[PDB]
Amino acid sequence: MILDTDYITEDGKPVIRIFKKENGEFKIDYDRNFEPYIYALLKDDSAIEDVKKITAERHGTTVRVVRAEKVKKKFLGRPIEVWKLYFTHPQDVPAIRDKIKEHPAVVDIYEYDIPFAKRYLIDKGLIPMEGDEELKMLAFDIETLEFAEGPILMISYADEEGARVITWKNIDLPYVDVVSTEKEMIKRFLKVVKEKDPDVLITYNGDNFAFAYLKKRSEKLGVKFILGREGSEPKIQRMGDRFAVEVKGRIHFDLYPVIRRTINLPTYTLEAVYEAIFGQPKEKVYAEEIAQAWETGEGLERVARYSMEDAKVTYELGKEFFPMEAQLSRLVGQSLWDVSRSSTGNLVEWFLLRKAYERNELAPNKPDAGGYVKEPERGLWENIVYLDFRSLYPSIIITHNVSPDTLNREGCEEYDVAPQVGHKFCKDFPGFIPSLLGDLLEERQKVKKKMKATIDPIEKKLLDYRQRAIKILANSFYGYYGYAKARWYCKECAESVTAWGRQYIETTIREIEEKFGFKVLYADTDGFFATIPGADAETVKKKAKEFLDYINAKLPGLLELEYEGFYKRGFFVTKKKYAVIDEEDKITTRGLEIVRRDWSEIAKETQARVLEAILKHGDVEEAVRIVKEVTEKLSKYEVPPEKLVIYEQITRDLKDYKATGPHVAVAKRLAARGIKIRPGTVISYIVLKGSGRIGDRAIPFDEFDPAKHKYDAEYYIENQVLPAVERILRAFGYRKEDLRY
DNA sequence: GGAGACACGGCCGTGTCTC
Ligand code: NA
Repeated sequence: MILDTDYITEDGKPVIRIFKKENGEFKIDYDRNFEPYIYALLKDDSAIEDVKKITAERHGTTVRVVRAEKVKKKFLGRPIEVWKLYFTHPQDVPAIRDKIKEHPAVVDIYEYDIPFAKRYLIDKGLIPMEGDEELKMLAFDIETLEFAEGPILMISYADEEGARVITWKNIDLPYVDVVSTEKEMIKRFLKVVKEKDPDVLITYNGDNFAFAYLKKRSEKLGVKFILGREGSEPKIQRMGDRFAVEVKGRIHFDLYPVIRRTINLPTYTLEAVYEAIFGQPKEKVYAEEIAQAWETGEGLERVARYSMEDAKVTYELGKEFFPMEAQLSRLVGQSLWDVSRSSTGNLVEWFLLRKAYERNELAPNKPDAGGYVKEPERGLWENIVYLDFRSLYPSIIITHNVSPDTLNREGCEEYDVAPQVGHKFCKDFPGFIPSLLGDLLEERQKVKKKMKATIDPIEKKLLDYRQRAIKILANSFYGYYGYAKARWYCKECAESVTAWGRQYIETTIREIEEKFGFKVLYADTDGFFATIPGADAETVKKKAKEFLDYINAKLPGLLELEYEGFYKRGFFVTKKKYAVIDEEDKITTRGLEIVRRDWSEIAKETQARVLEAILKHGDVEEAVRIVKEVTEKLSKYEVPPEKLVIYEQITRDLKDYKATGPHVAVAKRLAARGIKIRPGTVISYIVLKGSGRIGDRAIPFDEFDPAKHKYDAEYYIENQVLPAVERILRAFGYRKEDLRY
């Protein structure tokens, strides 16, 4: 199968490289006659020759329009006549782009920002990750003692053969390979990768830590960090605001971005994520404990176990998600490296671009939400279930032909009109998106049929994934319509789908209350929470599953709902803000928790203690008491200043800042005194009492003296503690005035 | 090419997630 595409430059000409795994072997095929191009709409076709004369400079090399060919395409369901302009190198596009548009005869340009290797996949009809090839995979993690200043203590890895650890101190455990030095540890890990020859290297946050650290130690220790199959090092790319790492010939599959896009929980640690997916706790050994262990030589077995489990948990996490991302890559028609790192929004973009090319539909340029909100029931509810609405929206798009090319169409015999908002949509022909959405579902059902028929357990799990991948993709179109940088953006399309949704949501809530006796506690654009007052947990589950079968029978065709989970209890504050606890006593908040370094520990600690009293123990009055004592204690100067420190990172040169927050005020005073302030530096400040802007009163905690300085009790009460609990407790009829001392 | 989900200090710009 096709694993990735890139290009290389030979004699100024782009050469496409197609990385493949066919018949068990890894091979790189090449293509030398694929040409970059853009499109251009001209006011006057006579001017194409002068447009062909437009030049530009690229590293002092002359860039020009090599060829021009007139082409008839369709733009948003209407014929359009543009000029396809060819070039020599893909790097010519951004050098000459704007001069072609700046030309007075050229109205605009189209398909001018499509990466060359992706353009290739689309145009040649190539689908990555397709077919029957078992890919070999290896997980790995590191343990480290300025970035990459200290040495790497351990490198763990895991696969089918098991999970081992490489360290440079003698640890008597069977899975621990003991090596002489850190350099030889890294070198030993390089051998194992080249020897196992995996197709996929799995990591957790390897884009922003593992690889980069490994680079800088190998940079310092004089090792050439070769993981690429052709002999290259890992390339650290830049994805706008963040970094990312490719390994040529292999697929670096970082689990972190995938997981955040897939599931929803407050803290995205390796243990939390593993606990949410596999329902088993994992011990976390902290960085203060590791240094202590490595320094003395006391507890290196526990540190070595933690590193081994890190590798093993990552591999089995890798085994769960990769097949799904594999399938999404086949549907979208882009590499797993890209699809694994994209937003749901951009997954729909690349799907639509590929389909646009197949139907000869010219792509619109980039520019470069909202929904149902029932006010929830108040207080703490026993035995809650969540049912998902998202499945409604694709069928709504399909049935009502909702598309930008069908919006307010001129001169049709049939129209479906949206409720409330009143937008119209043509019915004489099927829209671009709706017909594509229709086929995604028709394919999903055809997959489900063949799924049940086939009994090969491995292919029964493979076809299960394919169907699941179509669901994630189909469920993304609704959101994509209102996506900010969306090519096929249409606010009317979204409002309309929302409007038509209300009916089915209303009807669903109506049925579940009357025919089944539930009370809906919270309902939003995505789903709703519900219970049966006075009922046992098992009844609720049983009755909920009975409702699912009923409602999906009544809602025509592919109109569906899903049963997501049961929760022992919860409360509900406002839109997208609630908290729940499952039968395993695992708390799950949305839009409430504040577990971040820019909030003080006292605020974090008190909130967590409040969520515990309410959810695990069911004592709201104890939660109120907790906050009362804390606010009393803050004002009496009994809370340790260590719990009051705010950590905040400066992210570029101090001169760049257009607006000064507290941490930028603290940093600028340090810089005025010569003290090192670089991007990445972390200001840890505390707020002293008195007058002035918070920034004027804030000092560094290093410069803090408990005896001399007096922190700002009012600030930590009113701006930190109370804001973190007020909202939660407001859903129980408690106001700020009830919480202060 | 290159997310999003959503806060608060100060007069929307900026930061946090992971490691
Ligand atoms: Na122009």
